[PDB]
Amino acid sequence: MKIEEGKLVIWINGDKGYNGLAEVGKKFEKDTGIKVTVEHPDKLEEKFPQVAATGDGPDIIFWAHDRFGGYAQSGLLAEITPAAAFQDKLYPFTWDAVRYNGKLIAYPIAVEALSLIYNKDLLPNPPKTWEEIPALDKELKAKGKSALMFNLQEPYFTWPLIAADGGYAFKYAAGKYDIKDVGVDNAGAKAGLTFLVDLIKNKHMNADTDYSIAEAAFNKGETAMTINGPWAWSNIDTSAVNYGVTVLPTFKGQPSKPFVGVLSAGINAASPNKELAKEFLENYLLTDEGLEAVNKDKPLGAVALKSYEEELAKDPRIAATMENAQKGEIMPNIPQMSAFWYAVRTAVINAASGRQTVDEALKDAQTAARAFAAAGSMSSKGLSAVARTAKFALSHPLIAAEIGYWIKGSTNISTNAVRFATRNDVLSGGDGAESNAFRHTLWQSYITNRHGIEIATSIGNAHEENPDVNLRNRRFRTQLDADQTIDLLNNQIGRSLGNTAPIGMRDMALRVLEVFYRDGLYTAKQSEDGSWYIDRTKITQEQYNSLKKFYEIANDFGRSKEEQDEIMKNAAKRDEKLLDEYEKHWHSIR
Repeated sequence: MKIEEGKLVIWINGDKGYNGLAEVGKKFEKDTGIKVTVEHPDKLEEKFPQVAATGDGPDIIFWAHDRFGGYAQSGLLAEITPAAAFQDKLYPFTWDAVRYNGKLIAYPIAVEALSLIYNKDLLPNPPKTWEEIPALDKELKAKGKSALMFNLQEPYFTWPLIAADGGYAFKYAAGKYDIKDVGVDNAGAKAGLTFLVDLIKNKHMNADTDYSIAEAAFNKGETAMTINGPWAWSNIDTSAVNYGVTVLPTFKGQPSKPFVGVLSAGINAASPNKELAKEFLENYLLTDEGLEAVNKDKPLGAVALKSYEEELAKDPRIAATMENAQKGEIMPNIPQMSAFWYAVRTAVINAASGRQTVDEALKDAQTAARAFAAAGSMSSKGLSAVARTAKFALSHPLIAAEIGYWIKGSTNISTNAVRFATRNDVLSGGDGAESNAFRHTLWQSYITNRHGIEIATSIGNAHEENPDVNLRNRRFRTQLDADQTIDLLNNQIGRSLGNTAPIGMRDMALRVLEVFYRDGLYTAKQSEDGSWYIDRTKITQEQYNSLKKFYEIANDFGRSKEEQDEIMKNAAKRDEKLLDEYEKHWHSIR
């Protein structure tokens, strides 16, 4: 029998006290006669999905709730229908962690959350608000002791501050998660990350702090506060640093919202012992006696059962973990969280380091997070042009600042190329024309010349919706289809021209003009029947001499001396008019 009827097989991980479970299973055999065998295979997170689909799994699983959402999406978990009396015996917020499609899919067993850990360096009135942390810093800075230190590289530790004023991963309602509503780049999230970066700017915290660096500083007494979970209590314990666990600080009067991970017990949909499994979990495991047996083998932290939680809350550390969990955000059980972790991790690092602004980092994060949420893949294939451009900014923040977008009067690479191509309207205007060809070729040429071929092909292909279009075809039904291949081909000739020793925009603009005159650049043309064909088009010698003369009198911005001197003197007027106004306050010679 793929799953033997008349006995229960339980799969739990090896770090959660698998021997206490079997003792509860012993009492089950004593009173019922149904054998309970507890096994702890490795790769249990990945073993069950394969065996369940073919129907060869275990009867019961113990694992975190975040993975169970994908299981039910594969139809591998049976619906849990508890009675009202038993359902009220467990904390209501724990049931919301095991709900998919509005239907209960598992039993909550335990709860885990991030919490604040302090030292006698500040034991008294530990900070209750995030806003007073910078003030206490100096106080200890004097004693030459840091104030707060927690890991900043991983978003799991930085999310509680970001989410407080309004921030989430995916919206939750009626037991369902909406993959199209993400909480990055909202007003509260921007405020939360801005406070984090402002602490770094004011040198209350260093952005390169690791998990190990934060752990070492607190264990050695060098920092008064750290943010971490119950897994690190053992290493701190050993260290005589006198540590207590309390509430996470409040931001803007609203509590921090750490991600909450609830240990859950599910039932295989292929198990013929569903009713026997429910009796074991409801009447034996999720009791004060049964949970104590598991608690003794491994501490199990805070517990969903209110009766045992109130007993376990006598330890202030466990009570604080439950309190932060109740104030926190249940980590979504949908598999689309893979998008959230990738986008948020890079955005937070870029903003904290200063390589990217908070608003731009979160905007690119939300753009990328929603994109990967669809297509269910961390792969970029088939994504939109906007998504890949945002992904490019997260991966290469500083370079994306230099490769800007068209802004009137800006001196970035993207706008300077437009100034070269649109000089005196010499080049033909419009999509699929001479001006567009010169822009793309010069734009790719300079990026290649200063950053490399692979950085240029990434940004060039990102701006195109389908960068893998067969370039052999030259006939297109729509001009938009034609212009896509025109840009792809003209990007290639630009990268070849740019793989040289570094030069300026002006001298690189001369190269594109030379090739445009003698070799030509791709341009769209409409034949009869409405179809569009593309071929390399040479430029008239006038156009060539007109632009070359102006290019030879210009800087690397695309402007002549007169055009630059107008702006420089205009800015001098603005700069010096303010100076004269300031000279009113302190009476000067002028």
